[PDB]
Amino acid sequence: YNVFPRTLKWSKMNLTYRIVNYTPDMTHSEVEKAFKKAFKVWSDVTPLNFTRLHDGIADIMISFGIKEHGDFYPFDGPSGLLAHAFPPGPNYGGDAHFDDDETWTSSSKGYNLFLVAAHEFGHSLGLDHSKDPGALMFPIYTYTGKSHFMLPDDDVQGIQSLYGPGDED
Ligand SMILES: Cc1cccc(CNC(=O)c2cc(C(=O)NCc3cccc(C)c3)ncn2)c1
Ligand SMILES: [Ca+2]
Ligand SMILES: [Ca+2]
Ligand SMILES: [Zn+2]
Ligand SMILES: [Zn+2]
Repeated sequence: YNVFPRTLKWSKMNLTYRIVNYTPDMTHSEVEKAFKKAFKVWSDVTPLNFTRLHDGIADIMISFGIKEHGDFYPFDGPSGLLAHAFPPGPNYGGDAHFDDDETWTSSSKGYNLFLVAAHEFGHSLGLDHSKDPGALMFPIYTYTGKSHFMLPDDDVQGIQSLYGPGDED
């Protein structure tokens, strides 16, 4: 027999993702690079593997949309909500949605796609919000302006509590 796991998490280390559509704001290459780097943020500190699918059903379906887009969390035009992701689970679980009424960038203007994606994928993997103002999972977008990204310890401790550290070196 089997009882449901203690925490909400993926039961397999091999996860797949699919970029269903693209924002008008960035080139396909820029968007793909941003998401690849965002997934690497988490795979670098766990035993998780992320493989991209170009079609079909992936564990983490990524899409850009506006207003009503297929769930109970409609977006709201420019400003306000910017993105959301569902926790691990069947069907829409793990999916990540980005509000295309927002401005997405690979720089410091508007919302840095990589940064927001890293945050959203945290949710896709089982992390909720943190009270640490400097954590990636803090609820409010707080771009620091640093030239290099380093996953804050609070997030490292959080994701490893769910999946283990994988290779520690
Ligand atoms: C090369 C490079 C690229 C990008 C960023 C950096 C520097 N790092 C940061 O600026 C940073 C920001 C955040 C943060 O703002 N977290 C909260 C949050 C994030 C997204 C979405 C929501 C809703 C809330 N957490 C950790 N680090 C360097
Ligand atoms: Ca919005
Ligand atoms: Ca899914
Ligand atoms: Zn949605
Ligand atoms: Zn969040």
